[PDB]
Amino acid sequence: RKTYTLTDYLKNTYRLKLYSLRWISDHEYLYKQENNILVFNAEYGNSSVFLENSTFDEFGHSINDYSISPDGQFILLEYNYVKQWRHSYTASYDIYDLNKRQLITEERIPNNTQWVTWSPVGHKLAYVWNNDIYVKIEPNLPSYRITWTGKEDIIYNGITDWVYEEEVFSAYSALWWSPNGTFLAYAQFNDTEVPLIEYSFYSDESLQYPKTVRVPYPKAGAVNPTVKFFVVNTDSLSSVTNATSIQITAPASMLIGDHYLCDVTWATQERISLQWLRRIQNYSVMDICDYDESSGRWNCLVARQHIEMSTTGWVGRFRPSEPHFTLDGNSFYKIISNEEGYRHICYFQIDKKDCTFITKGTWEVIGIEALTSDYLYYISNEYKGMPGGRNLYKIQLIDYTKVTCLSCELNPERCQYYSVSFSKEAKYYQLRCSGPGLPLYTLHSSVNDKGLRVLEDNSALDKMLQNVQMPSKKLDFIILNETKFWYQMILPPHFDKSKKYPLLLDVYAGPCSQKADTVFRLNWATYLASTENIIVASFDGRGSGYQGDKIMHAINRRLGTFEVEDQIEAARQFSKMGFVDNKRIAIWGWSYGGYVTSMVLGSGSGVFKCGIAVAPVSRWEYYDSVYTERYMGLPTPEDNLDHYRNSTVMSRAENFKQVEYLLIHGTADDNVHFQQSAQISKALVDVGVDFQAMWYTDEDHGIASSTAHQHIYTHMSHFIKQCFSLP
Amino acid sequence: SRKTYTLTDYLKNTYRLKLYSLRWISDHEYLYKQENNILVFNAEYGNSSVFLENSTFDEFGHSINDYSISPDGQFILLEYNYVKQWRHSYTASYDIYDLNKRQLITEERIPNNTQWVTWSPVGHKLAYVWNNDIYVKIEPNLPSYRITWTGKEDIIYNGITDWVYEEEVFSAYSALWWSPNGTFLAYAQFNDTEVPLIEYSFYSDESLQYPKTVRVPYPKAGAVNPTVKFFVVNTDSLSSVTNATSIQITAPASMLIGDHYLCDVTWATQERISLQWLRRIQNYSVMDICDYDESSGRWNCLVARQHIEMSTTGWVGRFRPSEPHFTLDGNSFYKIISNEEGYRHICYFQIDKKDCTFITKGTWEVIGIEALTSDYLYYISNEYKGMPGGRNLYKIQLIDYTKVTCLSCELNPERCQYYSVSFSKEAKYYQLRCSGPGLPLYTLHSSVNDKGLRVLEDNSALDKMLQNVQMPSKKLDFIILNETKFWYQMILPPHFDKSKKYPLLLDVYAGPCSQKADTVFRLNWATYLASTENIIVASFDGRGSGYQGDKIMHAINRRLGTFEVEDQIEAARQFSKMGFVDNKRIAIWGWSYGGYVTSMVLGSGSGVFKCGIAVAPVSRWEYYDSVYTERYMGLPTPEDNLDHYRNSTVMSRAENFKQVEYLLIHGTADDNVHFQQSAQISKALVDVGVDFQAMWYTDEDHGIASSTAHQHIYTHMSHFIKQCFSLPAAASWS
Ligand SMILES: *[C@@H]1O[C@H](CO)[C@@H](O[C@@H]2O[C@H](CO)[C@@H](O[C@H]3O[C@H](CO[C@H]4O[C@H](CO)[C@@H](O)[C@H](O)[C@@H]4O)[C@@H](O)[C@H](O[C@H]4O[C@H](CO)[C@@H](O)[C@H](O)[C@@H]4O)[C@@H]3O)[C@H](O)[C@H]2NC(C)=O)[C@H](O)[C@H]1NC(C)=O
Ligand SMILES: NC[C@]1(c2cccc(Cl)c2)CC[C@H](N2CCCCC2=O)CC1
Ligand SMILES: NC[C@]1(c2cccc(Cl)c2)CC[C@H](N2CCCCC2=O)CC1
Ligand SMILES: *[C@@H]1O[C@H](CO)[C@@H](O)[C@H](O)[C@H]1NC(C)=O
Ligand SMILES: *[C@@H]1O[C@H](CO)[C@@H](O)[C@H](O)[C@H]1NC(C)=O
Ligand SMILES: *[C@@H]1O[C@H](CO)[C@@H](O)[C@H](O)[C@H]1NC(C)=O
Ligand SMILES: *[C@@H]1O[C@H](CO)[C@@H](O)[C@H](O)[C@H]1NC(C)=O
Ligand SMILES: *[C@@H]1O[C@H](CO)[C@@H](O)[C@H](O)[C@H]1NC(C)=O
Ligand SMILES: *[C@@H]1O[C@H](CO)[C@@H](O)[C@H](O)[C@H]1NC(C)=O
Ligand SMILES: *[C@@H]1O[C@H](CO)[C@@H](O)[C@H](O)[C@H]1NC(C)=O
Ligand SMILES: *[C@@H]1O[C@H](CO)[C@@H](O)[C@H](O)[C@H]1NC(C)=O
Ligand SMILES: *[C@@H]1O[C@H](CO)[C@@H](O)[C@H](O)[C@H]1NC(C)=O
Ligand SMILES: *[C@@H]1O[C@H](CO)[C@@H](O)[C@H](O)[C@H]1NC(C)=O
Ligand SMILES: *[C@@H]1O[C@H](CO)[C@@H](O)[C@H](O)[C@H]1NC(C)=O
Ligand SMILES: *[C@@H]1O[C@H](CO)[C@@H](O)[C@H](O)[C@H]1NC(C)=O
Repeated sequence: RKTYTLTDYLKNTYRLKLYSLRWISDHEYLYKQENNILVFNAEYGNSSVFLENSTFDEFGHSINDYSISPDGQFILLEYNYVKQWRHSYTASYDIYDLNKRQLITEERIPNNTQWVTWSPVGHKLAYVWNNDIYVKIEPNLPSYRITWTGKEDIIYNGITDWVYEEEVFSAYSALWWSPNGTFLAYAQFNDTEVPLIEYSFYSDESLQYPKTVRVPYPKAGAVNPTVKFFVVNTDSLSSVTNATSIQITAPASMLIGDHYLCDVTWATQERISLQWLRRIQNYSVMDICDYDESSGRWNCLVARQHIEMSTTGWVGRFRPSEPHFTLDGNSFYKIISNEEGYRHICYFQIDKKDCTFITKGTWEVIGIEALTSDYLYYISNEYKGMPGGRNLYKIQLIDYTKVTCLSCELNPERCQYYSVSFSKEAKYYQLRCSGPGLPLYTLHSSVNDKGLRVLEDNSALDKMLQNVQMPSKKLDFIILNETKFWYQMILPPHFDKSKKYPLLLDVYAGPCSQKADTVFRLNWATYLASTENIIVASFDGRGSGYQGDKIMHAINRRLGTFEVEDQIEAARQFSKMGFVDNKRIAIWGWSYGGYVTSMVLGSGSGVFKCGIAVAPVSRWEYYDSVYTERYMGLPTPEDNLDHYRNSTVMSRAENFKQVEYLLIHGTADDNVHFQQSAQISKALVDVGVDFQAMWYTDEDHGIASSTAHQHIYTHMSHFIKQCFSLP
Repeated sequence: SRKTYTLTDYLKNTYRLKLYSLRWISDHEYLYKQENNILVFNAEYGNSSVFLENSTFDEFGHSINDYSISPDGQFILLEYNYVKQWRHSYTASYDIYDLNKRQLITEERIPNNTQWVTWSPVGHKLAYVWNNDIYVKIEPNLPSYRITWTGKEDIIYNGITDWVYEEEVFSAYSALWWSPNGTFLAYAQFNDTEVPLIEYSFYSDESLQYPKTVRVPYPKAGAVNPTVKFFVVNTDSLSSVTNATSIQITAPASMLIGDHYLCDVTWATQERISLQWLRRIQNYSVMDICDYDESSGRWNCLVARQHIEMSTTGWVGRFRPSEPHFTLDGNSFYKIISNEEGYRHICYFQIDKKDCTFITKGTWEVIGIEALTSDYLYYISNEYKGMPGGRNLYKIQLIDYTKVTCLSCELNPERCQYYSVSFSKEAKYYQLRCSGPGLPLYTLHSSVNDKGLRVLEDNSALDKMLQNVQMPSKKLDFIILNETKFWYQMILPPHFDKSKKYPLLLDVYAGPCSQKADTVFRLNWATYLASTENIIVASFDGRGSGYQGDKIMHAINRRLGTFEVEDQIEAARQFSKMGFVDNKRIAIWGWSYGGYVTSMVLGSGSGVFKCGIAVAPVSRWEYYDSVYTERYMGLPTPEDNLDHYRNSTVMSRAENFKQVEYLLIHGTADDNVHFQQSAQISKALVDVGVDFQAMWYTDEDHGIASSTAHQHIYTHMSHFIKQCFSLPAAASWS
């Protein structure tokens, strides 16, 4: 048989099939098959054509995406997609009347639109163009301008700035419609005093002079953006007068200093909840605000405030959790770390500070997935005590002891990692199994949790992989100080414990990272194992997530310490296993993992022959405020400046003499600025250490254009193969 | 068997070349720094006296970078806080020490961040540039007279050059020219208002949180150019109560019709200044000869004293029109000019007559006019043994052109085939500086009968050292192509056996008027590769190279990236045909223009070269500066030479790099050949899916010349060449 080759990985030869559906009610979903949109009845599996592919055969633009209005009356068509940062982009939009069969030609959505969204019910539109908000009541009618303060790189109304996009909301959107669309809530960010990161963009060969890209980006300790929050009533908008936006100000506990808006969740038609986080991210407050029908204002009663703090670290995994409100809005369920530091579901009454934990144990809840009148549905890693597995559970709102695992025993050898998609009122759910075996998508009914049918079993891919010498995956743990620390290994085919193999350590090791899991992947590690016979291992030490706060907070204010030492120790335990070749152990990572690779290579352990750092952080003062400060505090003498200075890659330059190093970075990286790698190379040069390097002209943090992606993986394969003496 | 010349020897300067750097102070005395002391030497008898004691340099606290004693010897200017800018420019702090009063001047001090400073040619007047304006000090202790008030960073330059004139026109930061006796101060003013800026990131020390963007007015080929104006101020009529009057000398109408440049300033007498102007299309230039008018206070450049210089086959001059050497009365001058056969020879002109008389001729060229007296003109040429790569001093009777004497040819013919000279203030004495093929030799001579006075430095110390080292040898010879000689040089390993097949590295420049094949003795990276690694390091001078006539030099006019590239490939073919070269192991490397030719050669698909290294290469001519590029390429317009600008890019050759091993190196703060150039090569390589090796150098400029980066690049490059040539490595403890 043949092996899974680099070409197979770079050309996507063996494709993973998915079953991406969009729910449209509590009994029907839409499914895009052969470019045509089908509407499926969930109970009987019968289909009808919703939108036939030929409809737009004369549109004249390639359509990137689509979005049907909740009432199914109109379809929004996305084209001219232009990527900005990780989540952002701009686009052109066209509106089609699905009943009249007419494209909207007057009062259109402008070109270079930043964000657009339908109301949760009906067909109102809200959009952001030139950093201002606009609302369309009817797709054929002129838009009402909501904001007038919009200014590129300065004022953002209803869109996020670089740092909130990346670190807080993981989205460009800063617009939140009320459940029935009466109100439109939005945030406004002000970057006036945020310093700019400047870098050269070379563009096409014809560009005579390079362009300087300038982005407001706050590095650790710098002046941060300010935020304001507003609510406009879209039902009282006028063609003759400018819109009235009511401001909801942050509480006094937050107003005394630098802070962030970290969550927006509507509770009812007249009740909105907001979470605010201090710049020192171990203290947060939730305001529960109500609309006053008689005054037009929004009252956040001090009696409905909920405080959340951490004595051992920061609040939340990456931010405070979102609340899941009951229909009356008088109570909510929220993931909170308990007295033992394990993240569990807490039940709050809006007027009561103390909550009741409805789950418990030495395992964590990952997310609350659906809340109904009788049950709360959640994902957790409780099953077989495996932190790297995922399963759906349901718990009875009137009896916490009434827990049922809905996914645990459906296909236990194939499916140990699930995600779920519930119908509009949770009558049905799609289970998405993603490992250890081939992905499996199934449809279920919540009536009595019974399987309806298999949506996608990846039989086509299984037929293909039967003729390929595929690698296997081992998931196990080592015991350190009477604590379990899990690892995974991508093992070559026909693996023999009596033979010795080179080993590559694939690192992330960031706070709340998890690199040891039950997910099935087709990646670079598949090629290295299948073709090159390299063991590709990953380890979750101190600072990794989903195992409790004693493990996750262990690196609080001390990045570049325990998580680094634990990767070295892991490799020691691996080498001192009879199938590893101690002379050929390598380490690699991208992003935070690039940082840990570099720290490991500069540690003087003598364990690693060689390593690759792709776009690494080198010093924490160069990275953004929101992420860095969460774990490190402020880079001031009064706070944590001493550890900011003690945890640089540069300080370890002399030790790189003991290793072969490949340093890679994209020149247009807006995230981990090229500066970071430019500072590593200069430190290496200053102590006279030889190393290998590669820059990627105009590539960002992803190094993801078709040609650069192919080049980096080809270049890296050569480096590893030469290090491991492979032909 | 003895030890070899190692990379460490090259990087740590283990074997040092001694020099004898002297400064003439009269027609019979020179100054020389020995044991940090300033010694004054009598040229005739070789006796010395101490001018300034080594210890005097320590009564200031700070370290002195350089010094400059005033012509009359009454004062000493002391340079400190030296901060490098471009190739020639820098800023610094200055202190003046009164040699008669034996005290440091502390009042009306030369300001910090001074751009340029110079004494008058006679006496002790000072002229300086601070914040892009000119200032004059009549007496070191007296307040300075502000000459200009228009100075503005990156916009108006008064008496200093902008980036492009410093690099390509004057090879200096200075744009100040004192009259022979210091009565007048002439200066240029450059205006960069509409010149676009090259912007690049500077990272600085690790403590800098946000990188800084460096912005420099830099005109790329075809872009808007700086404008120039020229002025003369009389320093003897300066007033404390009124602003100074600067008289403007305007360019002629033949230049004013379009874009142009000021390309030379040479004083003829106390009251006569000459200027040369060049059109943006550098095949036409005009010399104005301007006299001072006592009846007006102005400078009249009579139309009848103009001198036109043009070229039908290329550009004017080697890199610019030559400088004139005027006779004492200022009524005649001697100037290097290309003749009818295209060989550069000395022409004699009358200031009022258009036709000149060639005083030298032959299939060889004059390199420079070195001194002119009442009876003799002294010059350097490559006439001897018909060797373009050799250099010798000659003298000629101004009264009989056939009466030529070689003053250096036969002093030490096996050791000395490459000379430079330094004449005393009225040419009574001269220092000869021999720089190859043997060890450098410095000797003192008297011009009265060309009598050899004494040996100043024979490098005996270094000879003693190199006797215990297995040194490589140097072969200088030629190949015949189309009945034309093309010279080459080869750094050959010690105990060189012609019966073996050695690997070969081709060390390239190949720029217009380049000369890489010569008789100079060098201690460099090529010495290590030959001595230790047993690699032959060859260099070839093909079409476009200088000092052999215009048929060779102009052959690449409007066609850079053609003949000079093909000729390097052909050279290597002839080298692999020589029998002692291993055809499977031929590499090519080069910096700057040589980086460009390396890249073009590697992308040619010839199959001759296994591997190559391009250090800071030009990749496309539109990315390089106007003055250099346009000289050979014309304008990048459809009407002019855009088609060849597009046809001569490295990027267009990306697919062919599949056949070779490539190392691309570039400094991130290179203000000259912008990192952009290499960033465009790597993107082209990536787009066609070609693998290659790369290395950037954080905050390093075009020289990659800081102690640590210099050591790193040469170490990294040695490893690349050794792996390409299958040569073994050596482990080290740490
Ligand atoms: C998957 O298959 C399902 C079952 O076949 C589909 O559901 C069926 O949909 C149709 C149309 O939406 C419904 O048809 C008519 O229902 C009543 C009569 O109901 C009785 O007969 C049905 C069979 O004809 C049975 O299935 C029922 O159980 C029941 O015994 C009629 O009175 C309706 O008429 C009204 O609407 C029509 C328009 O279609 C007008 O023309 C009439 O004048 C009148 O106003 C419907 O015609 C049927 O009820 C429904 N059955 C069930 C059990 O759901 C389902 O739509 C399909 N899903 C997809 C996505 O394809
Ligand atoms: N910018 C943060 C981060 C990163 C990238 C590059 C370098 C470094 Cl040091 C960090 C890590 C956390 C990520 N994140 C944030 C929201 C919750 C889910 C999640 O996974 C995003 C990418
Ligand atoms: N910028 C011009 C040049 C160069 C550097 C790098 C790349 C390229 Cl393409 C060209 C070549 C000519 C040199 N020069 C100019 C003054 C006269 C004497 C001389 O030797 C200087 C450096
Ligand atoms: C978008 O741009 C195109 C091309 O310039 C133009 O024809 C079109 O009308 C624009 N669309 C809108 C909604 O303005
Ligand atoms: C933005 O903040 C600046 C100060 O950083 C302030 O002057 C300005 O008024 C603010 N703008 C808005 C729209 O709030
Ligand atoms: C709305 O606000 C803008 C900006 O302040 C102003 O130009 C416009 O005239 C206002 N319109 C009305 C009706 O107030
Ligand atoms: C939406 O909610 C608002 C506020 O409670 C209410 O006034 C309105 O009637 C609701 N609309 C619908 C369609 O129920
Ligand atoms: C939050 O962190 C700061 C900085 O370490 C500290 O002063 C404060 O005590 C912390 N809060 C809690 C409740 O631990
Ligand atoms: C284990 O305990 C020892 C002793 O306290 C300590 O040095 C080490 O860092 C601890 N952590 C792990 C995970 O080994
Ligand atoms: C050299 O010696 C002569 C005496 O013959 C003397 O007059 C002269 O000044 C001396 N010069 C120096 C610089 O020592
Ligand atoms: C130059 O700088 C030094 C150090 O800052 C200062 O003491 C001195 O006064 C300056 N000199 C002048 C002439 O301004
Ligand atoms: C510089 O040139 C600009 C035109 O490009 C002109 O407006 C300006 O006055 C000039 N300045 C001087 C001092 O020549
Ligand atoms: C000299 O020129 C400057 C700038 O134009 C002016 O400020 C100053 O008053 C002038 N000096 C005299 C003495 O006229
Ligand atoms: C210097 O030259 C000027 C101009 O010809 C003249 O006026 C002056 O007297 C000369 N001085 C000396 C010392 O020769
Ligand atoms: C100068 O160069 C241009 C462009 O090659 C040419 O057409 C012109 O005839 C030349 N001019 C002179 C003065 O020889």
